[PDB]
Amino acid sequence: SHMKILVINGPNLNFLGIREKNIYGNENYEYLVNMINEYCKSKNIEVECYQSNHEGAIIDKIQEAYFNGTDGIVINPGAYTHYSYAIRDALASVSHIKKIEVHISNVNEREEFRHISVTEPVCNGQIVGQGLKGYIMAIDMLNS
Amino acid sequence: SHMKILVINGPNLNFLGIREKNIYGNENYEYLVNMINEYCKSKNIEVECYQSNHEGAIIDKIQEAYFNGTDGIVINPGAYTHYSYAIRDALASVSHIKKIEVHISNVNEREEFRHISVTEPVCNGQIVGQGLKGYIMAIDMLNS
Amino acid sequence: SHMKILVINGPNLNFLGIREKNIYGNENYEYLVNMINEYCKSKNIEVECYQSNHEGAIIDKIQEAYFNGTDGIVINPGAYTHYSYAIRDALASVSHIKKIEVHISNVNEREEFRHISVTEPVCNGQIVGQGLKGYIMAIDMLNS
Repeated sequence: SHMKILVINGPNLNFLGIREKNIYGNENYEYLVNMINEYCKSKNIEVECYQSNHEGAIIDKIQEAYFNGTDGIVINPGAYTHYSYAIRDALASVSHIKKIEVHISNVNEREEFRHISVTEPVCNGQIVGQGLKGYIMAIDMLNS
Repeated sequence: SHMKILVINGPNLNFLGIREKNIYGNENYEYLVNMINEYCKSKNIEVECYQSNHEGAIIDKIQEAYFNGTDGIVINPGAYTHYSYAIRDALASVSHIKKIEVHISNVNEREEFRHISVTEPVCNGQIVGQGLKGYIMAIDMLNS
Repeated sequence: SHMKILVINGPNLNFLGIREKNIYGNENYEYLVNMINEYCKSKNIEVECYQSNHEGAIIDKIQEAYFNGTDGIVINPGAYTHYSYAIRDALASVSHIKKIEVHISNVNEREEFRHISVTEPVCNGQIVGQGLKGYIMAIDMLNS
């Protein structure tokens, strides 16, 4: 491992592929985790993929990254993107971990509330509406 | 059981009756659960009543309804009605489960923030300010 | 004990001192807990200091204060100050426990979202931008 990355997916993203196929595509959460894992293996990057529906469990996981040698975070906060100032403050508290925000869907084409990101101002980049390949694009930003 | 229903109550609604009697009435959470249970028994409806203060535990419970043959959901999200886009997205993710939103109090007579429901647009009906009998009215909408 | 107090700190405040030193100062969460503990001991006040990143765990802890003889609550909700109507409703549900809101930083000098407190209207006083000594000032309001 030249680099250690944590990928966080927020609430509901464990239901990728099996539900709302017209918004987030046909490929499921297991596909996404395995695609990430295999890409990172090919680049000699150590990766952990983590998902939770709990705001507090996401914060706890971000705090643990401060103590375990994490270099970078890829995060899709899901619906928490649009209101969780607590997750924003958790990201700000790990100022020397690089962070990339990812959204699968084109959020600017959906409900007005999805246009707001309270997390983006404390991150180091954002990828929107590129589908599951947005996670690979984020890893490459971290690895560059 | 011709039909299986899940009733979800959100944060603070376990303190019904013992607190804020002038807003939500004199009858407690135990009364509400037993009233639901007994009504459903009389109509040959299988019902589970669930309460949590945790946003993430409510989402987890909604996800479990996708796999256990639930037909309908009655939900009072409590204060999460006014801001939890994560609970809205959980309800949207179970598109073939019918959903009815319930509020005990007349929310339109209270603080301005209580006028907003982020969950109502993904439900199949809403009952407001009818007191505890609003839950029975919701079950009858599901059973019709 | 002439009086029993619960001090609640919300998300991220366990990272006091080690992170964001220019915003919240150089002294850490362990320092704050011990300073509180020792002050209360000197005044014959029984105190418990509690922290969690979980909104639902904070609500659960507030509910438990209704049954264990708590007289007063000092609360710094952290980022939840700016949006958690569920924590506001938990505080309102314990109407005979006195409550003081504390913020370490001068929130009126920071991002616009930090100017909003959804919890302050159901409390009995607020202390802003006095640093860690704001917690001692809150205990003295409760003890007066």
